[PDB]
Amino acid sequence: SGPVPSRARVYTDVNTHRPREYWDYESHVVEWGNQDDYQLVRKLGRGKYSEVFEAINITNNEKVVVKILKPVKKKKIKREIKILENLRGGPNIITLADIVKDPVSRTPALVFEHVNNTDFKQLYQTLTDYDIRFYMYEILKALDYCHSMGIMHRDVKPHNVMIDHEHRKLRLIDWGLAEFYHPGQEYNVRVASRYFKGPELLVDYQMYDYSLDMWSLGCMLASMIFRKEPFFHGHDNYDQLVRIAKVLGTEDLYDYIDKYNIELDPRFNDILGRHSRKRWERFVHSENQHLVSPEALDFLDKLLRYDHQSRLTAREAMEHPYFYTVVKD
Ligand SMILES: OC[C@H]1O[C@@H](n2cnc3c(Br)c(Br)c(Br)c(Br)c32)C[C@@H]1O
Repeated sequence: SGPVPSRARVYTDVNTHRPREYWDYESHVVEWGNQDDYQLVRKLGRGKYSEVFEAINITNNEKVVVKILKPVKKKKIKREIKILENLRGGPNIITLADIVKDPVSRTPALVFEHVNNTDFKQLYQTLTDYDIRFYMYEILKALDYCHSMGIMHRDVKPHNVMIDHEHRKLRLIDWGLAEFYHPGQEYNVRVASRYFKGPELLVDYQMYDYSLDMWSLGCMLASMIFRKEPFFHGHDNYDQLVRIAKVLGTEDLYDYIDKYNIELDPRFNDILGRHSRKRWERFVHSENQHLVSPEALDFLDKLLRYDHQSRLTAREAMEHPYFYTVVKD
């Protein structure tokens, strides 16, 4: 009785074979830099967990981004720091340049390399078929890297992908929701952002893995190739699942929860209905058809599975025919 357990089908045991220091972030000792090295220039915004600023590193006169954290648990901050340090230098992973103590907030301030980003809302409207494939491949490099390093991002979305379109450079940012994957571990389902939440989160299945990120990526791909951002545009977390079910169908949703011996919230009884699985072609029209190909639709179909175990891994995704036309570096 109770939920049937689940494991990642790749990188399952990466952390158990790393030194304890690698994943035991609660024991991490932070190496603090010199707070005087960074001059704040302008506020970029304020999120749930921090205030973000453009700044200058006065030791090299280079632009950097500074995130001054709102007060939060030392283990959560240590988790983000340890993950950033573990992944530093990896393909398309944002570089943590420094960590300093902000004397006003009395909290840590994380210092990142700057990316000359184009607002995704504006950028996505301009992406060609080739660009979408190219940047999707770049995101996959970052995801296969972090997964291979025992880490799931858990907040993949356009806002967390910074793109310098001029230099064709991409960085996956905002690792504050990321976690180490340990087989059999139950995780918080209150992660990711609504439109990018995987079915596992929406049905409260806690034993999830790297494959969560692949659902989120599929949501991004659908928004890009169909020019509809976000693709699954739910009004709340319940409606989010209904919107998904209107596309993937309710019978396969029941197959998913039945496999894992999960029950839907009874509040779905009055809102879920009965829906057939749709063919992806229904979302194609004259305004997005130039971004769609049989390869794109098959790739999307293989990312957006209810069953997290059935989704392409990041490495499998990079083997897909969709990327045959992308020039390899
Ligand atoms: O949000 C205002 C702009 O500044 C960029 N920006 C926002 N949050 C950012 C964060 Br958080 C990081 Br780390 C980096 Br690097 C950049 Br660049 C960020 C995106 C926008 O182009």
